[PDB]
Amino acid sequence: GSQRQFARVKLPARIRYIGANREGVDARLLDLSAGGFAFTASGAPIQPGDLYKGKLLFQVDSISFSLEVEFQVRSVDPASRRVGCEFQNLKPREVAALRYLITSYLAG
Amino acid sequence: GSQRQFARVKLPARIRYIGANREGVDARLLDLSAGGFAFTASGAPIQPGDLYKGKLLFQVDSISFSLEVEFQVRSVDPASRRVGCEFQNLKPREVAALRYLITS
Ligand SMILES: Nc1nc2c(ncn2[C@@H]2O[C@@H]3COP(=O)(O)O[C@H]4[C@@H](O)[C@H](n5cnc6c(=O)[nH]c(N)nc65)O[C@@H]4COP(=O)(O)O[C@H]3[C@H]2O)c(=O)[nH]1
Ligand SMILES: Nc1nc2c(ncn2[C@@H]2O[C@@H]3COP(=O)(O)O[C@H]4[C@@H](O)[C@H](n5cnc6c(=O)[nH]c(N)nc65)O[C@@H]4COP(=O)(O)O[C@H]3[C@H]2O)c(=O)[nH]1
Ligand SMILES: Nc1nc2c(ncn2[C@@H]2O[C@@H]3COP(=O)(O)O[C@H]4[C@@H](O)[C@H](n5cnc6c(=O)[nH]c(N)nc65)O[C@@H]4COP(=O)(O)O[C@H]3[C@H]2O)c(=O)[nH]1
Ligand SMILES: Nc1nc2c(ncn2[C@@H]2O[C@@H]3COP(=O)(O)O[C@H]4[C@@H](O)[C@H](n5cnc6c(=O)[nH]c(N)nc65)O[C@@H]4COP(=O)(O)O[C@H]3[C@H]2O)c(=O)[nH]1
Ligand SMILES: Nc1nc2c(ncn2[C@@H]2O[C@@H]3COP(=O)(O)O[C@H]4[C@@H](O)[C@H](n5cnc6c(=O)[nH]c(N)nc65)O[C@@H]4COP(=O)(O)O[C@H]3[C@H]2O)c(=O)[nH]1
Ligand SMILES: Nc1nc2c(ncn2[C@@H]2O[C@@H]3COP(=O)(O)O[C@H]4[C@@H](O)[C@H](n5cnc6c(=O)[nH]c(N)nc65)O[C@@H]4COP(=O)(O)O[C@H]3[C@H]2O)c(=O)[nH]1
Ligand SMILES: [Zn+2]
Ligand SMILES: [Zn+2]
Repeated sequence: GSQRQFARVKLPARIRYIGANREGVDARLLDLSAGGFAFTASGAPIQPGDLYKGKLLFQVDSISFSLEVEFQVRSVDPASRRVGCEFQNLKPREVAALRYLITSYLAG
Repeated sequence: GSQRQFARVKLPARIRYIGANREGVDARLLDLSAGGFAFTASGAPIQPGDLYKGKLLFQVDSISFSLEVEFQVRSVDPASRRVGCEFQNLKPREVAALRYLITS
């Protein structure tokens, strides 16, 4: 039946985008995969289908690595404000960079 | 003639740090390796032996990379103001991140 195509991992990372009310959002990722991510929304209304451009932020030691992304909201949990998102139009460099982060995180 | 321990490449990258004049420096790299980098000095005096804490920045596509690093000036060509620098005590995670980015 339905199958998650990419493993989802809880590696430390942040999402930054401009949402409703032209308010910026800076939130901790609940999980991350080659296909998308999840985070906890912040008060401002958000609904499945909403589309945003933003930056994925990764920091370890004195490395900071950033990824500009387009994502569409695919689920919003009213109780927890959990928002689940799908990347749209990921460039091959981006895809590969994501997989590097995720492969390294898996197995240490 | 010496064999360079790390291979050097010419890619779009910049170095930022606070110089001797206490004013900011923001310069394009001449080249980069996992061991260090070079750039042309334009402002304040700078000499071999100087230590700085800086930020190495790279950006291609939607990808942006940044490494906070201590570096030591190894050489300065007084004529061209070419500065050659060596990274100080990088973590293996950081060297590996450099060797990755370079390999391209
Ligand atoms: N990946 C995923 N998709 C979801 C989920 N909830 C709804 N869907 C999607 O909506 C279809 C119907 O979901 P369902 O009503 O729970 O109806 C499901 C459900 O009754 C059952 N089922 C499928 N996988 C599982 C499972 O892992 N555990 C249990 N207890 N039942 C499952 O088979 C039916 C058909 O499933 P699918 O053909 O895959 O088609 C599913 C799926 O495409 C979810 O939690 N995870
Ligand atoms: N890291 C992360 N990515 C997210 C999240 N929400 C959406 N995405 C990404 O967006 C893809 C499409 O989401 P979908 O349309 O809801 O289409 C989904 C959805 O219908 C279903 N599904 C998968 N996992 C679940 C689940 O846990 N609960 C429910 N109800 N459905 C699920 O399976 C389809 C395909 O799943 P994927 O192949 O993984 O493909 C997902 C995933 O790459 C999230 O919370 N975290
Ligand atoms: N439309 C959509 N919604 C998503 C997606 N991913 C997560 N969600 C929503 O976020 C809820 C929590 O996701 P979870 O923590 O991964 O917690 C999930 C997860 O651990 C598990 N699960 C459900 N489907 C799958 C699957 O297809 N593959 C795997 N590995 N786990 C699944 O079941 C738990 C509860 O799933 P849900 O009741 O459906 O509750 C999910 C769902 O409402 C997605 O891809 N598409
Ligand atoms: N001044 C200097 N430059 C270095 C040194 N090591 C590498 N290079 C530079 O790297 C280029 C390619 O080096 P190579 O692969 O060894 O490729 C070189 C190498 O195979 C060979 N070669 C040139 N000089 C020598 C030498 O003195 N001893 C040996 N065994 N081979 C040499 O000729 C190839 C083309 O030489 P180039 O046109 O000059 O282009 C050289 C040269 O610009 C060095 O130790 N000193
Ligand atoms: N103190 C110090 N100064 C450095 C260093 N690397 C570069 N420089 C200085 O900046 C010039 C190098 O520019 P290049 O593009 O690598 O172009 C270089 C380079 O391609 C080649 N080459 C010369 N020596 C070597 C070597 O020992 N090993 C290798 N692999 N190539 C060399 O010949 C060109 C001219 O080399 P130079 O006449 O020496 O002129 C050099 C030198 O004055 C360093 O590691 N330490
Ligand atoms: N990307 C880049 N990194 C730099 C530069 N200058 C210094 N570094 C980094 O700092 C290390 C020590 O530089 P060095 O003391 O001048 O000690 C140098 C230097 O004495 C010699 N050397 C290598 N290439 C050249 C050259 O082209 N010209 C001259 N005159 N000497 C060179 O080989 C030694 C070791 O060089 P490396 O193994 O590569 O190891 C170098 C390198 O990792 C630069 O201009 N560009
Ligand atoms: Zn299923
Ligand atoms: Zn030669």
